[PDB]
Amino acid sequence: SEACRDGLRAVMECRNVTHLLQQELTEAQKGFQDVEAQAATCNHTVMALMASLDAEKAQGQKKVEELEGEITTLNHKLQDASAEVERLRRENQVLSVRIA
Amino acid sequence: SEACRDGLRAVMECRNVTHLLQQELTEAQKGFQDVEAQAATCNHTVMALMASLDAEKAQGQKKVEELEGEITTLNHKLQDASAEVERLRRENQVLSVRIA
Amino acid sequence: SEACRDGLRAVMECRNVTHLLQQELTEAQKGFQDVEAQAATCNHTVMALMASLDAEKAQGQKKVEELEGEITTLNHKLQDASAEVERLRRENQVLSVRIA
Amino acid sequence: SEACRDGLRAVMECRNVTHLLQQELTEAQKGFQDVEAQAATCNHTVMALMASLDAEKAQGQKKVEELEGEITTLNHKLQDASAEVERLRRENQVLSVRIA
Repeated sequence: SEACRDGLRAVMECRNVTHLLQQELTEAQKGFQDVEAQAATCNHTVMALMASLDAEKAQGQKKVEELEGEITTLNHKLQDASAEVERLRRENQVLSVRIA
Repeated sequence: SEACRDGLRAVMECRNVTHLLQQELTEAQKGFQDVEAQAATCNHTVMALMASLDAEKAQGQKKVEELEGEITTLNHKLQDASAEVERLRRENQVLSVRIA
Repeated sequence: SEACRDGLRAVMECRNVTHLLQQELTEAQKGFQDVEAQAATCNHTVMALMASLDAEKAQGQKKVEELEGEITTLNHKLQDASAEVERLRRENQVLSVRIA
Repeated sequence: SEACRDGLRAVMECRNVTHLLQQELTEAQKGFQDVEAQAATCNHTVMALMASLDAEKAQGQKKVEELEGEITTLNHKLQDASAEVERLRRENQVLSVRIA
């Protein structure tokens, strides 16, 4: 009767509606996937940063070591120079007296 | 990230959309029910009509029987009258001859 | 992460599940259709029954008419016979007296 | 009829089924949320690491500045000592000749 058309359309509509539910589910699926993509990038960026850090510290440490080597080399050469001056000053004193 | 809000909304929508499904499904259920009401009516109207038919036929048959009883009663009373005439015509003939 | 797989499945399921919704909606649709068909039958059976009724009544009415006709015909023929007897009885009486 | 019970159950089912859809949609929602949380952590860990990097580089750069400064200071003091030796050796030579 007239009831049947109504029942029918109701069904038609549940039918139309679930199509929408399916489109939307597909969007939700994309969401999870893009989320996974972004996770992976960030995740890997973190690892890249930790790596630069460890590198930077290794370089820092090494350069400081390198410069510290030079410093003690120079300190040592300074002390030798400074000794030679002390020696010469004395000798020099002695000689000037010897003249007087 | 920005993906999450998208994934979220899509879920929000599948959620909103099924509500609509559920509304529609309730309509569909009403449909089947009202369809059932009309079924019952018609169904019962049929039985009512079959009953009238059987009643009408029973009445018809009985009244015809009733009228047929009267007919054979009359047919019998007719034959009797018709015999009495026959008897009387004869007797009557005899008597008129007896006079002549 | 492990969340993503879970999110995913859930979507997979909503996806699987709506398929079932759709099968079921198709069953529903068949329901209303098989039902419209049943309405039509019942509907038409009703009309057929109303027609038999009207026929039956017409026949009943006509046959009763036909028979009441016969009854008054017979009643009329009875009265005639019944008069003829009355006539003959009288004539007969007269004649028998005439002899005595 | 028998069709109505079938139409009915199919509706019943779509009804039962969507409930499941709704539960699963909630799981999907939880997924995106457990995920958004993770995004934010990672996201913020990234920033923390970029900061340590910029700090480590600043420190590195400063410490190296601090040190190479010392080296050229020493190099300068060395040259001065080394000049004083040169001066004294000469003066000293002159004096020893002056005696002879």
